[PDB]
Amino acid sequence: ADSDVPNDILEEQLYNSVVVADYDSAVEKSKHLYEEKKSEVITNVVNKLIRNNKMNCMEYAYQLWLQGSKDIVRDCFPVEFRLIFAENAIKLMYKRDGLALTLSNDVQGDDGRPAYGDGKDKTSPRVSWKLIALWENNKVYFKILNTERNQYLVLGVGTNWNGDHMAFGVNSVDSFRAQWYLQPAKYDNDVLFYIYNREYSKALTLSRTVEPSGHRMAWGYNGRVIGSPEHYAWGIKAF
Repeated sequence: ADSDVPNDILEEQLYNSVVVADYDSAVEKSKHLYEEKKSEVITNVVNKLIRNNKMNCMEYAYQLWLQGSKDIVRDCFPVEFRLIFAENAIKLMYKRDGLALTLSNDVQGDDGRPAYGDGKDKTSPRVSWKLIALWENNKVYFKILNTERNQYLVLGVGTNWNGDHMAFGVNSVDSFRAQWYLQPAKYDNDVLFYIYNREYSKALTLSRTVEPSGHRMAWGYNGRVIGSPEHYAWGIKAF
């Protein structure tokens, strides 16, 4: 009888449940709350996780999605979380510039197609991406597939003077350089995500330098990103 527990208390223990990464328990309490009509408990927990930039939010959503609770992700989480986990075509839009992430037309080096924010285009099939979930080591990571080119996003192994790594599309996952993790954030009314490389733990960002073409190169950033989602974070929209 969850009716007999204050709502504030129900929020807290689900939230604690997620933050300590106890996912069977969070999924179990969630299935029960939803059942008894208490969905706002869940929605409040989700908003708290997003505001506090809680990485465990992603594991939470993904577990809900795998464990027969697609209904919960759909109802208590912003539409982004359904696009991620249903693996729908998305666009990745960099909050600071409003630029859409894409791969270059021309294959440069073994490196594959340099990635960058497109100075103009937010509509062509070049800008469509898929995020493909995997569970390992009690965490959730994603491969980021560019759908037109069928190439995966990665951080090159070399650095520039500042320790930043270029981002490219390549044909092959051999390594953690092709896998990423997400941290949710709230800006204005947006749900935004910091997007981190699994090998280097650096955030995917767009350079401040505009190319002669109007494009800005995509890098893994050597420096602090958190606390600045309008500079470092990505919004996710349906393609």
